[PDB]
Amino acid sequence: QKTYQGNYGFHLGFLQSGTAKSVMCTYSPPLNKLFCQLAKTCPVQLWVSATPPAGSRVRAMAIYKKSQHMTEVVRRCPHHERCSDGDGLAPPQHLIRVEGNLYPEYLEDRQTFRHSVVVPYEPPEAGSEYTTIHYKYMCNSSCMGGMNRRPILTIITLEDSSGNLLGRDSFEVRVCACPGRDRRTEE
Ligand SMILES: [Zn+2]
Repeated sequence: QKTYQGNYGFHLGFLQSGTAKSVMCTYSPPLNKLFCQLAKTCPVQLWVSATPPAGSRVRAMAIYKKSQHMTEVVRRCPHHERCSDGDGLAPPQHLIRVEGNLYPEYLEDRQTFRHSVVVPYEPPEAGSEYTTIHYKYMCNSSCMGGMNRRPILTIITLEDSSGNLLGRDSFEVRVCACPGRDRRTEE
């Protein structure tokens, strides 16, 4: 999917990680793909060249990468939906959760029924040029009844207070047992 830096030069950044066998989450620049273990926090950096207007929001939504599956709402498999691992904020069917943020909004589009999680957009801390949001994936890419080995992307959208698009970026994601090994193979 096309990126849209927009008027605020919005784009994503990822901490440099290796491919050690025990790594828990690692990003591949050449594949623009995140490899992470089930439910493991993934810090994602939000970079801007200019400060978005007050009240802006940041939405994270998952979609299937392949054209033939793109219309299907990405959700957790029946097993995980029922495993009772909710934090009391995220609906049990949501694949993507946010952690370390007091204001997450778990939404479901009235028309597409697609799930997404929004947090307020906040400027970078003191002595920092980016803002970090921590995401976690509650299902494995291999989950039958769920993603069922189908690769997905995590569309991150900067929107204004009215929900208008300000910027957009994305990255592919693979939730697996050994991110380090899988990253190496796919590369
Ligand atoms: Zn699952």
